[PDB]
Amino acid sequence: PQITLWQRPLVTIKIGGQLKEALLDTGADDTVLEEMSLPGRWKPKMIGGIGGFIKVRQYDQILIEICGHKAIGTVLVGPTPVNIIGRNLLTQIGCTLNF
Amino acid sequence: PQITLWQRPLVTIKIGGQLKEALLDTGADDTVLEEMSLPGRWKPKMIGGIGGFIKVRQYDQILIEICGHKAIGTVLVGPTPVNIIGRNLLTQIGCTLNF
Ligand SMILES: CC(C)=CCN([C@H]1CNC[C@@H]1N(CC=C(C)C)S(=O)(=O)c1ccc(C(N)=O)cc1)S(=O)(=O)c1ccc(C(N)=O)cc1
Ligand SMILES: [Cl-]
Ligand SMILES: [Cl-]
Repeated sequence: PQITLWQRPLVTIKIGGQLKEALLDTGADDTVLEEMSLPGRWKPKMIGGIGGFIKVRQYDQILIEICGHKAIGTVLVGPTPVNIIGRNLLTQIGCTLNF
Repeated sequence: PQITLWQRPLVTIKIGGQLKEALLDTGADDTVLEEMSLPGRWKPKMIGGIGGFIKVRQYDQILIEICGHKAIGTVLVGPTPVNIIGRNLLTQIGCTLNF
């Protein structure tokens, strides 16, 4: 699809069998979701914004479907202001910016 | 043009004819610029991201040229390490997300 930016580009994702709403964020290197349990191994990671770093859990090689497109990759879980799909998975579904 | 997401979508912008690097950020509602001395009055504002909130100066009706496309609107000035072009101006240049 083509998605315009007059509103927040929020789309439905499916992860762990659950549907969630997440923001397509080309400003985000990584994908960060609110607290949830995911199967398999994880490790602690720090990621940061303009005024400091936060702790998240890193889960690798996770299946996630974004607006119907499949991705398998790293998902961070932690206290994010909103579920964010960042470039690690935007690249997987073939997303570009166009004008 | 088409902006890939293999790397951060950094492009050249112009403000006052001065050229700067900026990130095209579909996760940002508004545009956030590195500290610079814009003239005139501004309004205090707080914006939040992972980590928390930072104080910025809001300037209205500011012209920014984005790869040759002139947008005019609100910009927020603060200690960011990188200029961020948000939806408020991305919409004006006809920018979309496509996959
Ligand atoms: C990329 C950058 C450095 C800054 C741009 N900002 C976020 C928009 N895209 C990215 C950036 N962030 C997301 C926050 C929101 C969508 C509310 S964030 O917290 O810095 C972040 C940092 C790291 C990652 C990562 N490792 O993947 C993910 C995200 S922001 O926090 O200044 C910002 C906040 C608010 C506004 C607004 N209200 O108008 C506008 C901008
Ligand atoms: Cl990944
Ligand atoms: Cl505006």
